[PDB]
Amino acid sequence: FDDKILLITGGTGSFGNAVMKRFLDSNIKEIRIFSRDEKKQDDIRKKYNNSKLKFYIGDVRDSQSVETAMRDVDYVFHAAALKQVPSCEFFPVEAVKTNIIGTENVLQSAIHQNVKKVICLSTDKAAYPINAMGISKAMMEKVFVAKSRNIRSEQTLICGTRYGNVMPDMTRFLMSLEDAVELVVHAFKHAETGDIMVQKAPSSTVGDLATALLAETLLTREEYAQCEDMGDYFRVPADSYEYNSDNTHILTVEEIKEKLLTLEYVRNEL
Amino acid sequence: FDDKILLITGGTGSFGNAVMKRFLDSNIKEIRIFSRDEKKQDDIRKKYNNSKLKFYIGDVRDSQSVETAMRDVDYVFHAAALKQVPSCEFFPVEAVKTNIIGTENVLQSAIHQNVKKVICLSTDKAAYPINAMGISKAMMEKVFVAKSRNIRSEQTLICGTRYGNVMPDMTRFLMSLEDAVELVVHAFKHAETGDIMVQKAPSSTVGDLATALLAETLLTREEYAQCEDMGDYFRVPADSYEYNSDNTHILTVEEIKEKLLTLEYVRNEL
Amino acid sequence: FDDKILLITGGTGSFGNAVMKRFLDSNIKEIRIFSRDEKKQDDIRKKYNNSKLKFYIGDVRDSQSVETAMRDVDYVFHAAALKQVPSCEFFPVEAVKTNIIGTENVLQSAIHQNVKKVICLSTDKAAYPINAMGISKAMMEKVFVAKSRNIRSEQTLICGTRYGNVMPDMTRFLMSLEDAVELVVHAFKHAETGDIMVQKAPSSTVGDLATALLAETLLTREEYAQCEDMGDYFRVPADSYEYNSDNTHILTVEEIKEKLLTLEYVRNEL
Amino acid sequence: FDDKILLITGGTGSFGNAVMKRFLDSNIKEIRIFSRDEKKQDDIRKKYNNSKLKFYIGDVRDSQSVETAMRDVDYVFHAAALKQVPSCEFFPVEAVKTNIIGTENVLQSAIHQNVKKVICLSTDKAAYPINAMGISKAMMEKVFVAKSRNIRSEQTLICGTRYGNVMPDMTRFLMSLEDAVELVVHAFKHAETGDIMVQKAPSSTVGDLATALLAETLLTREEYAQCEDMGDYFRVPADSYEYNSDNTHILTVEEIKEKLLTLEYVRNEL
Amino acid sequence: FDDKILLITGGTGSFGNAVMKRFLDSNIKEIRIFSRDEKKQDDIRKKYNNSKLKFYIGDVRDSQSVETAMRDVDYVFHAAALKQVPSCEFFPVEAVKTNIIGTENVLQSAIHQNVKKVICLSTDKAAYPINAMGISKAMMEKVFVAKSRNIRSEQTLICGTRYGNVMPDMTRFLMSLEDAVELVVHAFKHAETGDIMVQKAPSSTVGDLATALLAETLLTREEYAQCEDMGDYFRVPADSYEYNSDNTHILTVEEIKEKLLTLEYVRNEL
Amino acid sequence: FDDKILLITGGTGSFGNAVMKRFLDSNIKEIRIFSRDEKKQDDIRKKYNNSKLKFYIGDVRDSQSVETAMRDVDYVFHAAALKQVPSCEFFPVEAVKTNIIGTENVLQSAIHQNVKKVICLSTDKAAYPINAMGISKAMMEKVFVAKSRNIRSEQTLICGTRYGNVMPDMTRFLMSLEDAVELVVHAFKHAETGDIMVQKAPSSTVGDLATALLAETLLTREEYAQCEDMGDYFRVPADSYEYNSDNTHILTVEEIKEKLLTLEYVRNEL
Ligand SMILES: NC(=O)c1ccc[n+]([C@@H]2O[C@H](COP(=O)([O-])OP(=O)(O)OC[C@H]3O[C@@H](n4cnc5c(N)ncnc54)[C@H](OP(=O)(O)O)[C@@H]3O)[C@@H](O)[C@H]2O)c1
Ligand SMILES: NC(=O)c1ccc[n+]([C@@H]2O[C@H](COP(=O)([O-])OP(=O)(O)OC[C@H]3O[C@@H](n4cnc5c(N)ncnc54)[C@H](OP(=O)(O)O)[C@@H]3O)[C@@H](O)[C@H]2O)c1
Ligand SMILES: NC(=O)c1ccc[n+]([C@@H]2O[C@H](COP(=O)([O-])OP(=O)(O)OC[C@H]3O[C@@H](n4cnc5c(N)ncnc54)[C@H](OP(=O)(O)O)[C@@H]3O)[C@@H](O)[C@H]2O)c1
Ligand SMILES: NC(=O)c1ccc[n+]([C@@H]2O[C@H](COP(=O)([O-])OP(=O)(O)OC[C@H]3O[C@@H](n4cnc5c(N)ncnc54)[C@H](OP(=O)(O)O)[C@@H]3O)[C@@H](O)[C@H]2O)c1
Ligand SMILES: NC(=O)c1ccc[n+]([C@@H]2O[C@H](COP(=O)([O-])OP(=O)(O)OC[C@H]3O[C@@H](n4cnc5c(N)ncnc54)[C@H](OP(=O)(O)O)[C@@H]3O)[C@@H](O)[C@H]2O)c1
Ligand SMILES: NC(=O)c1ccc[n+]([C@@H]2O[C@H](COP(=O)([O-])OP(=O)(O)OC[C@H]3O[C@@H](n4cnc5c(N)ncnc54)[C@H](OP(=O)(O)O)[C@@H]3O)[C@@H](O)[C@H]2O)c1
Repeated sequence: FDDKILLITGGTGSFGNAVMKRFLDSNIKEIRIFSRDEKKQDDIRKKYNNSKLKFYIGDVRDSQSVETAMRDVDYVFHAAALKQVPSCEFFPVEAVKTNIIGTENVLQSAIHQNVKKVICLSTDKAAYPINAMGISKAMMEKVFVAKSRNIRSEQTLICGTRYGNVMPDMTRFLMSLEDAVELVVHAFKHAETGDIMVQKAPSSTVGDLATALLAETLLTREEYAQCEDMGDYFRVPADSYEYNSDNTHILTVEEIKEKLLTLEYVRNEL
Repeated sequence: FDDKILLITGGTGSFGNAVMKRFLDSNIKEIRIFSRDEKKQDDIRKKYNNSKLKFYIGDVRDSQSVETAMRDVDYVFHAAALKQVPSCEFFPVEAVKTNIIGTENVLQSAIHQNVKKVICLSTDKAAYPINAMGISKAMMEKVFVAKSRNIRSEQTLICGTRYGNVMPDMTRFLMSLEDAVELVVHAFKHAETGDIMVQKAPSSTVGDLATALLAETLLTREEYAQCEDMGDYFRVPADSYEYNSDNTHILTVEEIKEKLLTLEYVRNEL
Repeated sequence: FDDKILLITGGTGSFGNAVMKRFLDSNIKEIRIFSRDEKKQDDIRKKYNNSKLKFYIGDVRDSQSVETAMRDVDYVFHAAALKQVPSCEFFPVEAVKTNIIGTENVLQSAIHQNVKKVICLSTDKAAYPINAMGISKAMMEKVFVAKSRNIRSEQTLICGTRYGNVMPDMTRFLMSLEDAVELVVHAFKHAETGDIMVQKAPSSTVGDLATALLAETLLTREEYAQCEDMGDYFRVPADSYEYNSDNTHILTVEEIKEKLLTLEYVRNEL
Repeated sequence: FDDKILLITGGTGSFGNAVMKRFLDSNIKEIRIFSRDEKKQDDIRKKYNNSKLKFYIGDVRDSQSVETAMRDVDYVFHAAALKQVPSCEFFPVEAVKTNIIGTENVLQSAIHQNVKKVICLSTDKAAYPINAMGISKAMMEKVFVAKSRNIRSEQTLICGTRYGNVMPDMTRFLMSLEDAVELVVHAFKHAETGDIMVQKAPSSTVGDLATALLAETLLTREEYAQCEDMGDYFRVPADSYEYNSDNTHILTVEEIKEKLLTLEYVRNEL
Repeated sequence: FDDKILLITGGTGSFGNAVMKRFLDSNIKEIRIFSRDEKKQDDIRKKYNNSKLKFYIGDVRDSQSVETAMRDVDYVFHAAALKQVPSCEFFPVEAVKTNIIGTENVLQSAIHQNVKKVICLSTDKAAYPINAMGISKAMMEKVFVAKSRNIRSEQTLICGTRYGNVMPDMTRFLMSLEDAVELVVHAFKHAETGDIMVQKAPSSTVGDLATALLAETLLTREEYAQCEDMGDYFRVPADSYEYNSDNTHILTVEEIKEKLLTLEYVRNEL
Repeated sequence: FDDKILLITGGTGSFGNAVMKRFLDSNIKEIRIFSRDEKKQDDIRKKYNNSKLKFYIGDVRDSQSVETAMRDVDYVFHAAALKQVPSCEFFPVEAVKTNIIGTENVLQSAIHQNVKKVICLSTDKAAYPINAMGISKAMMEKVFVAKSRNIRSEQTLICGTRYGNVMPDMTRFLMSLEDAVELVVHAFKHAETGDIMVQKAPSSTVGDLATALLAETLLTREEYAQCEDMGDYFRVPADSYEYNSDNTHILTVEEIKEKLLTLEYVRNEL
């Protein structure tokens, strides 16, 4: 990060911001926020009042606007997506345009600009997808994986990261926004080209959650078979029973309540 | 089919040909075979020696070549795909270009030409896909489904059909090529706009198959929940445990051998 | 508005929302909100809880996504723009892509769908522009004006509306958001094809404004020459000293304070 | 100009030719004339009978034809435009395609080919534009200015030049074609990346002109504020009362007549 | 021609003008001149001073600019081409873009606008072509011919016209500009969809020509075989020894001199 | 061929395969087969069972799929075409898309990837073409020839090869598939940039052929004039009576029968 330039596509999102407040008071050269929305960008600019933040208008659908932003960049965190389920169900083609083709553009541009590392953000919904958001995401995973095979890593390294949700008796994964940034920083440092990184996470029942108030699949069977264990993460390396919310360290109110406390968002009656 | 024109995209395939030998000696006006390959087209033309067969060079990636072929058509059987697994795994983007965007083009063109019915051919691999072929297919299903919502049916009716394979102890579905045409003819007649039709099929263990020589999922849990039963077919209608090869009428050698006999292909030592 | 369908491109904006809360409890058939951002769209959907609101994902840069949304629409309020000054100064091409070409797409699509009336929202900055936002806006005005000449009005009527800002001794125009909707409703009813409508508005000095706390050009000289007076609006009809903030009814604290009161936004210490 | 290659887009114009007869008997390597019209190109080729002149068919709307011409070029004088007022008023989009997007293509191609300097020819009409020609030109100025910020100058230097007209009591600027080439040669040598250069020019009243037979704005107020004085030129450098024809050295018949004499065009009754 | 609208693409050319001075003092509704060059268009506009002449900026490479011009047109004379030999030899792709794809655009647009008749101007060089101009022209002939098969004539009729040159012992065809317009008017009236019309023309030796100062192939062998004779024209109708300058009525000085006289161009020492 | 990579576009064809069985048991690094059809590719893969064979899905119409395949390639044999006559006659535009534009893409991509040599396969039908296949081929020849002028050879060398047919009294050329590979290997080694190579070949009468069972033009007059003789080949170098089947070594049954024998295809009653 000594004089290094980071580009975050979809930089104005929940995640882009979390990577920001993290990376900012650091000694990285420049953090390029790249997205469509001048309003969110304007809100970010004013508050942080920090010169390392560069704002780029553009969208991942358009190769020429990606290139401009991509010039002389070292690391890309590709977070730009259509990520809501109904919006993708009614407009699957838009899901395609952004999630899949948007990713081809980011990758081609990255390679052309001799970017060192690209990390594509993905979702547990891509593991056995049933909805268009998840499906398009699965397809984005295959896309970056195929690209990684063809590209020498010392030129450009290309990897991805699935996560479940951040921030009645059935179960769901528990990740904070702080936890999400971690997975990516982890991928940055340790991923080899083609890898999908997934964070090991506690997974509360949705019923026991609502009490602390005063099944999600992260790896397909086949992915768990092929994978590699890194401690708090599995690593699915590119080729050439299952990891889900019902079978990690499941928690009860006693623990559900504690993790909540740390969300600087939830602890708000001040 | 009185003076009706049928267009088959990917008309030169295993299926296109099966629909052909079926529909030909009929009284349909014209059967438009639309595909990329002049060689296969040439082989078809010579043999059948039948005036109702019209050959169109074009590909589904290209809207202008679709339109030409689409002019004054009544029914489309959309069979054009990249359907092999490794080829889609190494070239997912091509899978996207053909399977998903190819389908947007066919649909837009169909609608513009006031086509009456479009049937998109799909695959059991689209149900909980893990591979890019299947994934892109799943995405194609969402695409035609989304399009069907926005389009009045009396303008253009849009439906699809999944099938397993045609022609060690684990199980797999058994459909002939004759069985495959049936499913489509069925969809033609009875599908409402947005439907996915799936044929009920016997499903032998792969081990007991190889003996007659002298798990596949067709519906996701959620799809089986929502579906409607038509006898030899389920119907999944558009919104706004599972049906698989391990739990249909499973067969043993006695029955496996008999079905084989009818394949005009297998019974060949003449 | 009896069974009439309205489409608002950039429907998620300050203005789109103002037109919404206005048109909603009415008897219009359907109000299509068309924009890029699923998050804003999601926030709107939840709150209003109103069936006439239809949400369309798409962007004006893309003709195919415009068409989908444009199907069977009667009236379009074209509000989609890159409207901040610095963002347009650093990324003029994006300004071009959205403000000018976005507008060609909306117009072509409108015409093709036999839309009855399209209203393009514009800005005082388009009158003698010096910045890229204003310049691109000026260009958008010429674009819709040129299109209006070529199109019979009984097919599709095409007009636009400039306004100054809504919501030290130099002067600036004073329009509320309520005032802005008015101008558009006015254009809807009374504009002929090609017209630019501009609202007559009081124009306080920025110095006397900040006191009530307890030059903008709307028409170029040449435009004032050619224009037509409608009472609270000027009408600039298509061809084949100046109207500015220093010379309307200028106001002092006594009046500045009163208009403020009505902004349901400013009167907030509750 | 020792073995240097110059490309003139719109090379067949009034200006392209003036730069030609100037640069020709020099020792520059090659002067590439790039334009759409084979007829004008053919007329030029025949007459000059000079090997340094290379003729390229292409147009600035098309990136692939720009690249071909752009290969191994050192300096570009970008003169290709739709420059007549009514033609731009009726066909603003064409104005956009050529003047603005044509310029993005030329710039991108220039950069890719590691061109040393690009000079975009502009017009006084871009200063407070009211017409589409002027507006599109203003937009072209912002476009090249934005591009210059993002590009290191030692890679590719990007600048522009406004001029009034060349060759009843109100006033207008007086530049010859010889004067116009000068401004560009000046920009070539002295412009820094992002600069707009404007020539200081005498400005006769149109009434006193017609007698020698035997208001134009070059800088907006704001541009005059920010500018830098170079003697016979102002320099407007890129960010991060007015200069007009009514207030330069205005001339009377005595001087109007003399300047005329030098136009090798006007002195023609031979 | 009662209230009929004619569009001439490449309307600013030698031919466009000849069709103009012909059709003008008539009672046709509107003659749309469509081309790239505002300068030629401006020169035409001023001189003829005639309201039936409408000037359209656009180029045939661009479908959207064709459509605008094509709206409500009855007859198209497609004369837009890259027609010089060396320019096509060095830039064959441009030849392709204009001559072949330009023609696909004109045809598609014509059909969409329910144009009654389109006439594509072609050249003797398309008969056994050896150069890129001729080759691209040959290809344009096949293109319009293929399109004519697929299109019902009562919708849109599509035909073409080859001619040799207008205005040492080897031979060449002799057509005036007046003769060229004739061939087209002839095609307009009598061509069936798919026809190539060729004018029968006297063909002087180039040696005997230069004396009156005080081999070209129009039909390939195969084309002469298939053709139909109409008096002063052959008609080559669409499928599903040779006609050349060495064997028409060849002329000697006595006749060469006389035909010359009529060229209002040659008889100029006044 | 020491660690050299060969790409064959249209690699699945009659020719692609002939170049394969030739080059395979060699010591070349990698032979990239690039084409549209996964089925043919799959058939090739299985049989040869040889690691040097790499299979790429893509088509020449699409630049992005060409680039992927083109990365780090040393030699390209461009064999991808629409080569049947009727298919090109009915769909000339497809002929254009593949044969001409497909070739521009392959060339641009080749150059960008710093490919050493590209050989475009052509046909005797391009010499005085009368059909769209031949015409489009002629145009492809001009296209690669034009490109070769603009490109330094030490960067990328670009050449082509015409051949007649491989494998009543009128005559036709006789080349085997083995003969066809030869011509290309010859071009590989000896062609200079811009050359068209043509093989000297015996040319039997079609009547005397059918007896051994127990006019084609390769160079236009003008091409024979300009050409250079290399023994068993003519070489047509780029600029800045005829060679045909009726006048090579014509053969009678005695020789016709013998050449046949060697076709490992014809000698099949085993
Ligand atoms: N619950 C979760 O947070 C969660 C769970 C699993 C996976 N993920 C994955 O993590 C990634 C980012 O998540 P998030 O929490 O940051 O979502 P988010 O807050 O909605 O951020 C997405 C950002 O993408 C931008 N964007 C959308 N389309 C774009 C385009 N075409 N070009 C450029 N930018 C575009 C949007 O900015 P503009 O509107 O300004 O363009 C938005 O700020 C997603 O890909 C998602 O699949 C998230
Ligand atoms: N085992 C099975 O047969 C099976 C099982 C499940 C589902 N399905 C589904 O049924 C459909 C058709 O199956 P099939 O047995 O006919 O496969 P197939 O025999 O490979 O037929 C596919 C045809 O599509 C054509 N095609 C490919 N890309 C095209 C493009 N871009 N434009 C136009 N045509 C194109 C090909 O013809 P050209 O090469 O001539 O263009 C080919 O003949 C597929 O979508 C598949 O997913 C099949
Ligand atoms: N101060 C003012 O309010 C003011 C003054 C003068 C003139 N105007 C004019 O009035 C118009 C609208 O003003 P506003 O107050 O509503 O601004 P706004 O609140 O920023 O609304 C603009 C909307 O456009 C949408 N949008 C942007 N790019 C788009 C694209 N490519 N496709 C589809 N939608 C897109 C955005 O939604 P998504 O991000 O969801 O796509 C945004 O909600 C503007 O054109 C402006 O020039 C406004
Ligand atoms: N009165 C003046 O002369 C004056 C005053 C102020 C500013 N300027 C500026 O100076 C510049 C050039 O002026 P000028 O006097 O040379 O005008 P001009 O004589 O009309 O020259 C413009 C040239 O541009 C070429 N062109 C147009 N569109 C093109 C395209 N898409 N691709 C490639 N070439 C194209 C035309 O050549 P083809 O038709 O052969 O393509 C034409 O020869 C203009 O940008 C103008 O704004 C001129
Ligand atoms: N000697 C002859 O005259 C002769 C002989 C045989 C055949 N022909 C055929 O007759 C046709 C016309 O001949 P002509 O004598 O009129 O040639 P011309 O005088 O050069 O006319 C061609 C016109 O086409 C226009 N043009 C070129 N590219 C264009 C584009 N992309 N979009 C729109 N317009 C375009 C040009 O106008 P702008 O520059 O204003 O766009 C030009 O005025 C040609 O197709 C030619 O093959 C002519
Ligand atoms: N009789 C002859 O053999 C003969 C005579 C004279 C000249 N030639 C020339 O030699 C060349 C090759 O001849 P051939 O005998 O190999 O013909 P072929 O056997 O038909 O081979 C052509 C190959 O091109 C591929 N192809 C077609 N369109 C493509 C596209 N858009 N992208 C990528 N690949 C594409 C096809 O593969 P997919 O279907 O898998 O894409 C096909 O295997 C041709 O250009 C032809 O003009 C041949």
